[PDB]
Formats: sequence, C-alpha cells, structure tokens
Amino acid sequence: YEPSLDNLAQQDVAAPGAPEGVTALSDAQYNEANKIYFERCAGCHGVLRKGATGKALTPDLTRDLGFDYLQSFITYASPAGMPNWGTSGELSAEQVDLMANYLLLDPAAPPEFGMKEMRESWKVHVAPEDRPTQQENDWDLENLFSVTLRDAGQIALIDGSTYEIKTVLDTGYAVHISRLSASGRYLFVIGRDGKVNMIDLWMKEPTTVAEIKIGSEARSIETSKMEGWEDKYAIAGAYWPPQYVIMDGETLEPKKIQSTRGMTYDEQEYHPEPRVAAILASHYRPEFIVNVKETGKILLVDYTDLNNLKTTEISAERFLHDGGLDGSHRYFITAANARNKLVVIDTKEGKLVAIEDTGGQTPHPGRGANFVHPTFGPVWATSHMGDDSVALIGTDPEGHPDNAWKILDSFPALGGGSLFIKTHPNSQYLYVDATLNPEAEISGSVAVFDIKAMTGDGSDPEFKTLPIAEWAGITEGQPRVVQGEFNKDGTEVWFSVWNGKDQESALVVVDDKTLELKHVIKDERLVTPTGKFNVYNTMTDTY
Amino acid sequence: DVAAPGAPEGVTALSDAQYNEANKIYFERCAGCHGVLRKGATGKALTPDLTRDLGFDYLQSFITYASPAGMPNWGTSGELSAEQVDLMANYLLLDPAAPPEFGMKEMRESWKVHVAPEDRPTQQENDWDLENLFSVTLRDAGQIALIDGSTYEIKTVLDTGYAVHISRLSASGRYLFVIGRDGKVNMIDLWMKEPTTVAEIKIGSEARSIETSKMEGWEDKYAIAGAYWPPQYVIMDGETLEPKKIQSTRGMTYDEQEYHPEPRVAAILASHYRPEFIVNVKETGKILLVDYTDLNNLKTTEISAERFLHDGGLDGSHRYFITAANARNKLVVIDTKEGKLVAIEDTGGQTPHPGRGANFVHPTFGPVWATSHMGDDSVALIGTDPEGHPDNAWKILDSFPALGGGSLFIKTHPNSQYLYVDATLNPEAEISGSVAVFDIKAMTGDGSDPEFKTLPIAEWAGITEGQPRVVQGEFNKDGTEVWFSVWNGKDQESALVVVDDKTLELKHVIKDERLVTPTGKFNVYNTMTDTY
Ligand code: DHE
Ligand code: DHE
Ligand code: HEC
Ligand code: HEC
Ligand SMILES: [C-]#N
Ligand SMILES: [C-]#N
Repeated sequence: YEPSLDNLAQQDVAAPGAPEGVTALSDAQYNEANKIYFERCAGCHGVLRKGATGKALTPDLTRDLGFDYLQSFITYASPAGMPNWGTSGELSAEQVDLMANYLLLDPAAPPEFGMKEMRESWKVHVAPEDRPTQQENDWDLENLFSVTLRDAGQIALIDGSTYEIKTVLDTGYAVHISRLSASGRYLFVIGRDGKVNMIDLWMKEPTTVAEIKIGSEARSIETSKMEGWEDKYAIAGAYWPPQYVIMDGETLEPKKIQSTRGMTYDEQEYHPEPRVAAILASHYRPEFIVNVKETGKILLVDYTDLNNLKTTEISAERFLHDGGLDGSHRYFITAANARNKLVVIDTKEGKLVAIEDTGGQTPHPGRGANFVHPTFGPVWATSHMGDDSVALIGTDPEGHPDNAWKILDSFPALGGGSLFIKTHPNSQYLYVDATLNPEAEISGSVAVFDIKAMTGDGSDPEFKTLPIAEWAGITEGQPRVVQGEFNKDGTEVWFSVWNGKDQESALVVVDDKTLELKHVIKDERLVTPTGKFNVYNTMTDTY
Repeated sequence: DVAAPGAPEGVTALSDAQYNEANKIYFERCAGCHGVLRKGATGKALTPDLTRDLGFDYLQSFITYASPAGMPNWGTSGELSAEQVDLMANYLLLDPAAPPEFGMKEMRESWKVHVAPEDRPTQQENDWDLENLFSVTLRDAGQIALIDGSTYEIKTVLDTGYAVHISRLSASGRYLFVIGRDGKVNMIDLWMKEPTTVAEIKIGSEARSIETSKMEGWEDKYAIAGAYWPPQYVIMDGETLEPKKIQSTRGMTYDEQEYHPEPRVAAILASHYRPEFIVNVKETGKILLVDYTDLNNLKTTEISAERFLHDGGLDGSHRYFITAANARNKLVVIDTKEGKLVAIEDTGGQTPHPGRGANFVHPTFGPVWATSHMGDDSVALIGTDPEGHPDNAWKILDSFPALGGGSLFIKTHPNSQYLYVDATLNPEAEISGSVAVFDIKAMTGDGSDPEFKTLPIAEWAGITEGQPRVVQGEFNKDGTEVWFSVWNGKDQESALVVVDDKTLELKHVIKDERLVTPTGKFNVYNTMTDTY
C-alpha cells in the first residue's frame, strides 16, 4: 500500500550519458524505464531514489552493487518487502534489465513547481462577483455525498436521502479525496496529479468555478475551520515537490508555498523528500495541521499572517500518514504507521502530548472513530492494515485522567488489511472494513461492534459481519469493500464496493438502526468508487 | 567520493577518478563564489544549461586567463595546472556534483567537551578585567588573542578554527564563543585561571555566524550557529555545545516564491524582547525569529523581508532589528517585540554594509542608526524612534560622503560624540589605511555634507609595507577608546591602533609577532550587551 506516482511517470526526460563502468540507454529505453520507475518504484524508493520504505537506489550505492545484483533483486525480490517483479511476471525480463541499467544511471531530476507555474495553471472560471449570492438549486447540500470515481478522474455528487446521482463531474485525472469549506458551500477536490478543483454547490448546476495545480503528485487538501475564518483559505499538500500551498478560499489564488524539505526529528539528518500526508484544520486556533511523513514532523501553520508566518514544528514520529481530531476537536491523533504509533497533539497549546504504540501492525485510521465507551469514557479508535486488531485510546485528559492517551483495549475484527473504521454520535455501532484482505469473503465484508455492549473487562467484543459485496450482488472480479461514511443524521452508513474499472462496482447503504441492507447504488458511470464524503460530516469534522 | 555523472551529446565524460579530482578543486576553490550547487553568487551560475552553450573553449580560456570583474586567473597564475584547468572545463560541462550534508551524526562526532561544566570554576579564578577584554581574530593563524582593554597586554593567544570570523559572548560574559569560516566552533571559559577551549564542535563545511541567548532569564542557556553550507542553523547547549536542534534553511524565495537549494545563513542576533534568535536567510530573503523555549515543539516566525540579507543590528532601544539586504540596497526593519516586518527602505547608496551599525542621537533627527557602504562613499541615517519621532521613523533622513568607497564598518558609543567610518576595501592605500570621523554634536541635518576628520590609522601604526587595510572600530567598556585593526598579510607586519575618543589622538599601538592578520575585535562588555 505505497504510492504510485503515475503523473511523474508521464513526464518525458532527457536520457543521461553513462559514466565509467556503466552502459547507456537510448532516450527511448531510458524513458521506458523512467515510466516504470515512477509508476511502480518511486513510492517505496523515493522520487529522488534517496529511499523511503525501500533502500536508497542512488548511483553512489547501486554502482557498487553492480548490474547483476540489481537484476537479481528486481527479478526475485526479497522477503523484507521488495516485490518479485521478474518471477511474478509484473515486469518482463527486458523491463527488469531496463530498470537495473536505469538504477545505475544518473537519477532523473523531476522539476520543481513554484509560484510562476502555479499562477500559470490558475484559472478562475466564475469570479466570486458572478457567483450566486444564495443557493439556487433545491438540493439538500448538507446531506450530499461527494464520491471519488477513481480511474475515471471524476466525482459523483449523490443525494443522501434519495440516493440519486445528481451529477458526475470531470477533473481530467484521478481524484483522491473531497473536502468542504466550513460554510459547506465550496467543494474542494485534490487530484493525484496535484490539480485542485473548487466547486460552487450553490449553482443551479454545480461545477468547477476555479482550478489550480500545486505540484506533480498530491493526495491532501483541507479548508480553514477556525470560527471566524470560514471560506478564507484552502491548503493542499504534495508528495512532489515536497511542499504545501495555502490558497485563497474563494479564488484558489496561491498565497504561500512552504517547502517541507528538512531534518528528520530523531536522527536529525537532512531529508530531501518529505511527503505531506494528512492535513487537518484546527478548531481552536486559525491554523492548519500538516503531517510531514518522512521527517516525522507535524506543523501547526497559522494563517492569520502569511507574510510574517508563524508555525510550530512539532517533533513527532516518522512515517506519519492519516489521523483525526478527538470528539472535542482539541487533540489531533495520527498514525506514524510504520512504527505502529499514535501521536497525540494538543492543538490548543500547540504541543505534543503523547506517543503510544497500538500493539498492532500498521495502524490506518483514516480520520478514526470517536465515541464514548460505556466504561472507559471518550475514546478514539483505529483499525490496522497489518493485522485484524482495533485499538482504543482514551481522549479525555480532564474527565478520565488515568485513561487519557493510553491504549485501553485492543480486539480483533474481520481480519488484516483494514483501512477504515467508522461511527457517528447518533449511532451505537462501530464499523470496520478489511479492504486489502486476500480473502474475498473478508475483503467484501464489514465488521460491526455494538458500542453499548462494550464492557471494560478485557474480553474481545463480538461483532456482526455484514456481507456488503454480496448485498450488492457483485461477485465478478476483485470487489473490495472500503470506507464507511454516514449521512447527515447518522442514520445510514455507506460503503464502496470497489471493483475493477471494466467491472461492476456499487455503493451500499446500510440502515444503521437495523444493520440491514437499505439501498444499492449502481450506475454505468459508477467507475471504481472509493472515497465518499458527506458534506455536513466533512465540513464539521463529525467522526 | 561522489558518483561521476554521465556526459550528454557532444560533451566529454570524466572517469570517477578524474571527476572526483575536479570535484575537490571545485568545492575548495570555486564553490565560495559560484555556489555549492553552481547556481551562482558572487560569480555567475555555472550550471550545464549555461556552460554547454558557452562551450569547452570559452570555459577553458576563462579559467586560465580569468577576467577583471573578480574571476581569478587560475591557469596563468599557476594555481591550477593546464590539466586541472581542462579537467575543470569538462567538469563545468557535466551535471553539478552532489554536496555532502552535515547532520547530527557528523556534529556529535566532532563534538568534544574538554572540561565538563561540573569541573569548571564556580567563580572567576584569574585576575583579569573580563568585561574590558578584547577578543581579536588572528585570521590566517587560526587563533584569537585576548587583550587587556586598559593595559593593552596580550593576556593569551588561543588556538581556534581557521580564520575565525567573529567572537560572541554569553549574556553573563563568562563564555566566549568563536566560529571559523570552516564551521568549527570553540567555547572558551573566561573564568579559568588559564582560559581555554572547554568545548568544541563543527556545524557545517562553511560558516560565518554564531550568537548567544540574550533574553533576560535565558543567560548562558543557548548558543546558535549558522552555516553557509549546508544551508542550516543549529541551536546548541550554552554550557556544553551539545547540538540540540538543526534546522534546514532550504526553502522558497519570499517574492517570486520559487524553491532555492542554497539559502545561506547570514547574520544571527538575539532578541532582548522575547526568548528568540534572529536569523537572516540570505538567498530567500527570510528573517527567522526562532523561539528557544521549546526545541521539540518549535515556534518560529518566518518573516518575508528582502533578498540578499547579510548583516545588521538592533536599534538603541534593542527592539528593532535593522538589516542590510545588500545587493538590493535596502534596509529591512523588523519589530522583535511584535514579530513583524515594519519597513524596507532604499539607502540611496550602493551595497549597504553596516556590520551591527551605529546607533546615536542625532541633534536634529533624534535617535538614528547609521550604515556606510561597500559600493560608494555614502553614510545613510535611518530614524529609529516611532514613539518620540514618528515622522522620522524608518525613513532615510540623510546621506553624506565619508572617505571613499569600500567601507565595511561604522561605529560609535553612547559616551562618544564621534561617528567613525572605515574604508577597508578601497583600492587606494591612503584611503584604506585611514578612518573618517564625524562630530555628531555638529550635525544639523540641513542637507549639507558634514565635515569629517581623517585619522591616518595605518600611518600611526608605522606600517607602509604591503598596504595594510584598516578595519572595524570597536570601543572599550567605558566607551572612551576605540580600536582599529591594521590588517596586513600573514607574512607581513600588522598592528592594532587604539584611539583616544575624547581627543581623536593616538593612544597606543599594539604590535606583537603573534599578532598575525588581525581582523575582527570584540570587547566583552559591548558584545554581551549589544552596545553599538
Ligand atoms: C495523504 C493521504 C490521505 C490524507 C488526505 C487528507 O488528509 O486530506 C489519504 C486519505 C484517504 C482517504 C480518506 C478518508 C477519510 O475518511 O478521511 C480515502 C478514502 C483514501 C482512499 C485511498 N487511498 Fe489514500 N493513499 C495515499 C495517500 C493519502 N490518502 C497514498 O499515498 C496511497 C497509500 C497510495 C497512493 O498511490 O495514493 C493511498 C491509497 C489509497 C487507496 O488505495 C484508496 C483506498 C482508494 C483510492 O482512491 O486510491 N485515502
Ligand atoms: C554572515 C556574516 C557576518 C555576520 C556574522 C554574525 O552575525 O555573527 C559577518 C560579520 C563580520 C564581522 C562583524 C563585525 C561586527 O562588528 O559585528 C567581521 C569583523 C567580519 C570580517 C570579515 N568579513 Fe564577514 N564575511 C561574510 C559573512 C559574514 N560576515 C562573507 O560572506 C564575506 C562577504 C566573504 C568571505 O570571504 O567570507 C565576508 C567577508 C569578511 C572579510 O573580508 C573580513 C573583513 C575578514 C575575514 O576574515 O573574512 N565579518
Ligand atoms: C515497496 C512495496 C517497494 C516497491 C514497490 C519496490 N521496492 Fe525495491 N525494495 C523495497 C525494499 C523494502 C527493499 C529492501 C528489501 C530487503 O531485503 O532489505 C527493496 C530493495 C530493492 C533493491 C535492492 C537494494 C539494495 O539491496 O541495496 C533494488 C535494486 C530494488 N528494490 C529495485 C526496485 C525497483 C526497480 C522497483 C520498481 C520496479 C522496486 N524496487 C519496487 C521495497 C519496494
Ligand atoms: C570569487 C573570488 C571567484 C572564484 C574563487 C572563482 N570565480 Fe569563477 N568567476 C567569478 C566572477 C565574478 C566571474 C565573472 C567575471 C566577469 O568578468 O564577469 C566568474 C566567471 C567564471 C566563469 C565564466 C562564466 C561566464 O562567463 O558565464 C567560469 C567558467 C568560472 N568563473 C569558473 C571558475 C572555476 C572553475 C573556479 C575554481 C577554480 C572559479 N571560477 C573560481 C568569481 C570567482
Ligand atoms: C489512503 N490511505
Ligand atoms: C563581513 N561582512
């Protein structure tokens, strides 16, 4: 579950000459190898080949290893996490050789993307002046769902009560997630290619009113959520170049670009490629909360003054990915996934308050799930990609002191490969998917725990299994169920039945009160549906 | 060693052996002017996209015969053999070499504590008058001399890093910190019977600045060093030099907002209003206010200022930082209390170079801070009193000529009625060997050029051999005497000249075989208190 940097692998490059002891590749061969590198290798080895999950592959190292070593490693791989590209057939014998030779050659230098480039890509389709002054359509905007139709580079706006696909909008490239302005009027989508689209939900026919490119590869975006700063700013984070950008919340005008290149928090060594992961917005101060993966830093960026920029660079833990605020919206709890830790930041005081091991392998909470456990009090939960465990952490320093920032319980759900856990204040249920599980029976189902039945005795809570994929009537292909998302009232929860692009997918709506199938959304346009975001729950951070 | 890059169409490739040889030469001799990443600085950019258009022949010839503007004639001089020149020519046509970083591992490896705090004196054990002591850089000797400010006796000569750039004092005045251009930092305990280096550390490959914590309540808590390469600053324990926090300065330019791979750290001062360090980041034009109360949850204010920030100083009230964005002829003013940019004004002169500048009360204008220039003979005054003189605040109030161009340091003291201005880099020996002195009391600010007395400093030193350059005035603790360095070559005769401030007459000439290439001089009291 590492990033595929496809957009970077669409950029043609100049083939470098070969130095002493190295064979050269033609521009054709080199570009072929370059495409493969960014599409399949850069996620683990880095855009600059400096290393991340995988070891560094820079010439100073690879040339010492030699062609044979590289060829063998790419072909047979290793048990530590390196895929057997050759023996699996993923890469042909010729491609394997291209990659081995490619690794011996000077690394390609992907371009930077500064203000000049951003402003050039900046397009305002409808100036604020010309936009509606009130909602012109009759949609129940707060109950609307924005769904990522992954491979189609589109998003579907679906009605939360009728399940009608109101419209399908194009962005031109695969979108990762949707976020809403604090007023709920503007819908922001971040494309994997670094393209940001801003949609005005007040239009009779909602569409993009402004767009801008902020980098080459990106996965995160957020809006200003401090009271008084509604609709003032939007922020986007990139994998490449390593930077985040604060934009005007009404026009997308790029205001401030900040490089994330810097020192790792622990060994304090310079890191040339620190990717920006999750970005949240503080409700206690006019700040954005930015996760910087490889350096293990969480940045609290004050947007009240972009010229005299105040920031708090918090030393956390390396490999930060996703996370969410607790129920009170004061503490940011995030997964430093590779190290199995949850880092807790007090957004009011701007300081790290705890780092706890979950006892599980690779926690992946999404924004997590907050609920008042019957005996433990307020807790935040996360499931794991590496195993079947669900861990609960106390989130009430003042009210449940001894339980605060301590892993209170850990129990199994359906199986490993989980990606998202979900609940809502109006629900007594905790839903846990198992998207990446190798067993179709598991990956196509969801575990549901009854919060009301949770005692605090150490025994593993029972769960009901919902056959989501089966309910959708989809057996063809590899239909993986992913991410629960509630409607505005918290009475229904949606799940994506993510199938291949040339296969049938669906969205399944579950009645939260009965845990029975409510409705199945199917449409020829529903290609590879993944992330779903309810307007109200996203604008208010209700999870 | 670095992995040799391949050569593209038409251009020749070098073996790993050849390349690394040329690489060594580049970083040791060229990187200083052309930049570590070949992006350019004092010299033009030598990146492939430019060099290839020029061609091998152009590069070769330029490296051999050089040019008037500043390029050294490596070939003709013999500094580089014909082979080395060609090697450099081919080298310049190839992709830029990947420079070595210098992080925590490297710093801790160089970190040595010679005398642990617990083994140091608990009170001053020598009988020196520490506050009136002067720490003088003996540049080419890799030493500093501690000189008695009243008797002019050289109390001790200590080994330090090569070409120490400056000396800074801890707020209590007990600890002396020096940093060499190489990145080597030495911490000296002035309370020892025989003061010496109690701790040392290397913070980079090229460095110029070091400073101590000066916020009340934070005396002797921290020291901070800035590096040209790698682009970073490091906060160290004020008692042991333990490297606590390293921050990269690589980032975006304030105006065009474009990534810059080499933003060198220039001057670093310490706030008197908040527990913060004031860090100038040259190429990006950013001034950083770094809060040292919490190094884990690090608070900083990144102030967009002006590009090419170099040196500067606090006004008389110690609230406003006034710094020169030298290449753009601007003075940037930061309010250290509110943590914000207050003004940016053009001095009307070419390349302002204030050092820490000179604060004084102008008879007509009120509180002002002055700076002279490297590019011309002008002295500019900026108002520094928003409350008492609002109409004059942050405005260039006057500009008048001194001895000539090539000035580096301007100086005065609260007890002095004089404003001293050197002309160190002037090509004319008679000018570079003298200092201009203006009578502040006589300044009217009527638009006329104030008269100045010319002190023949070099002549007073009795040195004519090899054109000595007079540089940097520095006062004693009482502000009654001002010292100047008479800087001659390593194998030549140098001296320090002490001037009686009240009469502007020669007070004393300091000569000693050990006084090799004297440059910066720092009085303990005036440095610990930022009195200028
Ligand atoms: C940085 C980041 C965020 C936080 C966004 C924010 O805070 O606004 C995020 C969130 C998310 C969220 C947020 C859910 C939420 O409720 O907040 C979802 C649904 C999601 C669906 C997927 N993500 Fe995501 N995702 C990455 C990156 C990220 N994903 C990757 O790098 C990775 C591992 C590989 C890649 O090539 O992108 C990856 C793969 C996936 C998927 O395979 C998913 C399941 C399907 C898809 O569309 O690609 N990502
Ligand atoms: C960044 C910087 C500072 C601020 C330090 C601080 O805040 O602690 C500084 C200050 C200084 C100060 C500060 C004086 C003061 O009163 O604060 C002095 C004496 C000084 C002696 C010299 N400087 Fe300096 N100096 C540079 C850099 C700097 N010099 C250069 O990059 C430059 C232009 C080129 C070089 O070759 O290093 C340069 C040339 C010189 C000289 O020629 C001097 C005269 C002698 C030498 O050894 O290089 N620099
Ligand atoms: C993350 C899932 C990876 C992807 C995708 C790719 N590689 Fe990898 N690689 C990864 C790991 C964790 C390791 C180390 C495994 C170990 O036993 O320690 C590696 C290693 C390599 C190597 C050898 C490096 C060395 O031993 O110094 C090579 C040559 C290599 N990987 C190449 C490579 C290429 C070309 C890939 C794209 C086709 C690729 N890897 C993908 C993890 C991951
Ligand atoms: C600072 C004192 C310098 C050092 C040390 C080196 N160079 Fe330089 N170089 C410098 C200047 C100011 C200039 C421009 C001079 C002018 O007449 O305008 C240059 C120029 C060059 C060039 C030509 C660039 C061009 O015309 O586009 C080359 C090829 C060059 N310098 C190479 C070079 C090398 C290899 C050096 C180390 C041996 C070196 N320079 C040192 C200033 C300085
Ligand atoms: C996505 N995680
Ligand atoms: C020195 N300047």
